[PDB]
Amino acid sequence: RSFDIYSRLLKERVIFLTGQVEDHMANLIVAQMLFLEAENPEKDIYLYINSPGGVITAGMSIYDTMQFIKPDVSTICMGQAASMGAFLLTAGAKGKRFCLPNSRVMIHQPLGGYQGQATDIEIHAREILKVKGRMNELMALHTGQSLEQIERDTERDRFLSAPEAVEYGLVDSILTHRN
Amino acid sequence: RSFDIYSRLLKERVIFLTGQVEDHMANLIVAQMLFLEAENPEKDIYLYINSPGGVITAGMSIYDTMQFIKPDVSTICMGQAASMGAFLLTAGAKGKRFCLPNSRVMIHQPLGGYQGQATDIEIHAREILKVKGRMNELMALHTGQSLEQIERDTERDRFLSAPEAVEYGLVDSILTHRN
Amino acid sequence: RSFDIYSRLLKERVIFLTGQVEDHMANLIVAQMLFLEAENPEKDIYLYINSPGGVITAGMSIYDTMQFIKPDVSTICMGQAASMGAFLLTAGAKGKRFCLPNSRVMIHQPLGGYQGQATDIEIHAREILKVKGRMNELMALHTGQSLEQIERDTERDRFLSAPEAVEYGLVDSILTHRN
Amino acid sequence: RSFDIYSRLLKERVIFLTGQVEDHMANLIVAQMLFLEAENPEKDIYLYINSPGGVITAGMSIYDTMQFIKPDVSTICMGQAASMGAFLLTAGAKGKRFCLPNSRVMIHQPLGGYQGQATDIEIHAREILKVKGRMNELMALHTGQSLEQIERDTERDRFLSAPEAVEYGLVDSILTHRN
Amino acid sequence: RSFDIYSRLLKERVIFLTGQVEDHMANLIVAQMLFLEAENPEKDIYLYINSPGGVITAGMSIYDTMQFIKPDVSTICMGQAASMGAFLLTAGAKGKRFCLPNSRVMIHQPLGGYQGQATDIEIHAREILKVKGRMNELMALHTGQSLEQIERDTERDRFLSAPEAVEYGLVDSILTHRN
Amino acid sequence: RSFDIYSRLLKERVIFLTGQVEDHMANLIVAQMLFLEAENPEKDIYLYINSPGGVITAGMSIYDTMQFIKPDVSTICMGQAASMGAFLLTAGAKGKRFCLPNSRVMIHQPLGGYQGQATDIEIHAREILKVKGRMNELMALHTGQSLEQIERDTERDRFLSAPEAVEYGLVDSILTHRN
Repeated sequence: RSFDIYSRLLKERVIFLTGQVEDHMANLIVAQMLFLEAENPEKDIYLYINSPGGVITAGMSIYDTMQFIKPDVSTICMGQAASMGAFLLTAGAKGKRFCLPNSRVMIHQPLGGYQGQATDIEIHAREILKVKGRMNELMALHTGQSLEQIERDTERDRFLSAPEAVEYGLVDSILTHRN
Repeated sequence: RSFDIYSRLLKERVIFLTGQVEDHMANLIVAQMLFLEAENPEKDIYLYINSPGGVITAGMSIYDTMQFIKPDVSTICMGQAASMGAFLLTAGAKGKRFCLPNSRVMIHQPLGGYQGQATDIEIHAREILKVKGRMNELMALHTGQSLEQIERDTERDRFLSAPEAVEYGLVDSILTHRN
Repeated sequence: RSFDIYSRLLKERVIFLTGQVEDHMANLIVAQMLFLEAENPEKDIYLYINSPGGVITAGMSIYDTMQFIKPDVSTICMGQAASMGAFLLTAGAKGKRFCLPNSRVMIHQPLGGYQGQATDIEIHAREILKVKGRMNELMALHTGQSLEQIERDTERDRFLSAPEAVEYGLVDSILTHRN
Repeated sequence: RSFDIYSRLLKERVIFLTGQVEDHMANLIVAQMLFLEAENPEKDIYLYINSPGGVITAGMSIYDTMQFIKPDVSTICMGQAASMGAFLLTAGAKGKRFCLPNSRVMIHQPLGGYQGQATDIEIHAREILKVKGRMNELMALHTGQSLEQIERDTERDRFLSAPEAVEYGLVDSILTHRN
Repeated sequence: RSFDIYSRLLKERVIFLTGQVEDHMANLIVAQMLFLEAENPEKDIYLYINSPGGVITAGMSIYDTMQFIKPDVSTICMGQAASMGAFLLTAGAKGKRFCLPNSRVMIHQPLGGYQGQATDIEIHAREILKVKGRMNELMALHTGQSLEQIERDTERDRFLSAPEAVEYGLVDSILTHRN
Repeated sequence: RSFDIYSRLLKERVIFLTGQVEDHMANLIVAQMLFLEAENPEKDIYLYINSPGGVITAGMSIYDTMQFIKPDVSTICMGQAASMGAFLLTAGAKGKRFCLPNSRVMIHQPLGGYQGQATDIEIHAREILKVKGRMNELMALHTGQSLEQIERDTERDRFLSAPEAVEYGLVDSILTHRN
């Protein structure tokens, strides 16, 4: 009886990624993902996305589980998919990634901040550059775009309307009307 | 006079570097150095030091005014001299860098931190790393140790009583009783 | 009687720009300059700089006084001259601007933050791009660089050594040892 | 003497209007004007201005004191003059109002707000509106522009470089070099 | 007389690098630079570049020749500057390098080949790797970019319009109209 | 004298572009172009064109040189001017471009080819397209035709006789008898 709306939508194999991406909320998407694999490792899974990004590693826990699990993971971004939100979005299974008409996307680069000794600082700094780069490769690969474009387009906050994210390979098309 | 105690002591060409180093206290110190040099380009200046360290750039505005002014600068560490404060101490006029018997010096590497994009984390990371290099050099200089000995013994916090101070090159001799 | 040490240095036509730039410290530095010009409109004036930057409107209060008064204004950098700090250091009389041996300079672009309606947001962004524009020109003027190279060089935090400072044409030479 | 640099410059008939505008800082300038008028009501009083604006009644106490006293009050703008600061800068004796080269101006409309019953909200709403009407009238009068061009440009924040400020008739000329 | 047209422009110190870069034409270009330095070692030398590149050692005799002669070699690119062409284009005197409005640059890595025993092949794959490293370094120096950035960017042919060349740091600006 | 007919007609400031456009013939044209401006930058230059086209870059080195030297460059098609011959023709000084009575002009898009890996084929196709656009823009720009109109007209070879050329905006008029 729509006792719990989301639990109910989990029976249509739909999952919601909303807001701040961080460990726990991420973990709750993983746990859903896995649960759906088992309930049926053959049917498609739905990941709706309206988020501004967040802690990356947490963000990556979702990503790897989207690949790891048997079923294809379709993604539909509504409202906004930014930074890490844009990533998991374009990480949907090819041909199954969407954008509602006025949703909007944003890309940019790994953000961070360490504090301590010079020695330690080079350590964590070298690390963020590696991640900055991997994230760029994994993005080059899901978008079909060169490492040059990503690198340039992601050095600074960059926005895309629904048409443009399609035109960029980020999502495959625009769902305008449930026909 | 005893109207203002730090003033009278100044007439003897004696300056105090107390507590943390930061732009303003450093500045007051730099003016006293400029002023005293203009009181007598040839008369040896005395600077006691009881500091736990502080802002590099700020300390470094003291050091450069130190190696710049016509006069010689004798430094007397007391209580303690740490980080930047160890630097300036072992940076006094060769042959006029002391320590009281129970004061203690402590050296180490530079501290720091930055928040922002990977790209900027980098700019700011290369810098402190450079800033680190120059620091080990001057230390290498004014002390006698090789760069290497310095580079190696500064990674971590290192304590030194006045004896070891001397045995290191930081201070030349150990005051005990005046005569 | 060498009461306020800064008064004493002021009688020596010497002026100190320490710390964050803001209307009041700036108002104080500007008043010092006028008074000095009044004392003797022909003699040089010395401006020591060790600032991390600050407010542009307040820094420009200084910039325009420097250029306004008859007395040439020699600038010397100890510790650091960053952002508006560096802009003022280079804003000195050509030929009389210096960098202590281990001071370090830093340049970048205008920073801002506004909150409001799209319409007002545009009046302000537009405005800061002009300020960013007029800024980069003044910088190209004082350093002998092309406007082209200035902007392209200030988009992100750029650090400069004293050697690089002089080489960039940001300061004519490095004050070394008294003479 | 120089034990107080602003008292000294005051003796040369210079008054500094710096920072936020408000009763006490305003009342000090009002007092310095009545003072300067007393030492001689013939020589021009010079009021520098580096303000972001502030309280309207507090600005109006300076405005009125200015027109009242006999000495022509000449205004010079440094850094910036926004809102009430733009208004005071222009209420300066015609022929004697200046902007330094890179000082930027800013006009807009009155800010305010009430809280309580409707009858009171109306009473104060009416009052701020009557205050707005006299302000544009005065601005019109002093800058010599149509009360409509003024009613118009003050609706939203509006920036003026030093030259446009001359074109607009806000100031009379630009001060560049002492000659 | 306009008997030989290039022999004529050579008197205006203009030198053309056209087509395939290979030992003999390269040697002709070097000889003109040496000859120009003999005539007047103070005056600049303009090198017009229109080339798809060519042999590395052939080009390096020009590179070093450029850096060795007293005159600053100013480089102007027309048509295109690819591979060894983009390289010599950027090795021109800092501040004096340009791209006609519609010239285009391409950068990439060394190309080569060997036939032989496994032991000979290893000496050669090692070597082309050392050449690879010096070019990236020399490219890093000359463009101002960082090593890894240059490496990362050259792995595959990269096109760059003149504006992108100016941004990237290969050339200093775009020549459009003689004035 | 008529020892070298081409050199002799160079004195009447005449230049011929005969045959396929390739780097070398292009260079000889650019150099004669620079040479003439150098002899007198005010008098017009006459570039006769009878070519079928050629290497785009080779052509552009010529284009940019035409727009760059001060001398105005009058273009005169004889026989025929297609592809890059068409482009350089309609690229001469507005008002000073012609067409002998029975000249024939042909226009169309870029030709090209590449062999290699999917990745590298992408980069090169991406490039001949950036070029096409730019080439079109420039055609629009010089014939005042709609940008879209040129895109259309240049999808497939389109022959234009002299009148049609004049009309299409490629050349201004037609020369039939030397009056």
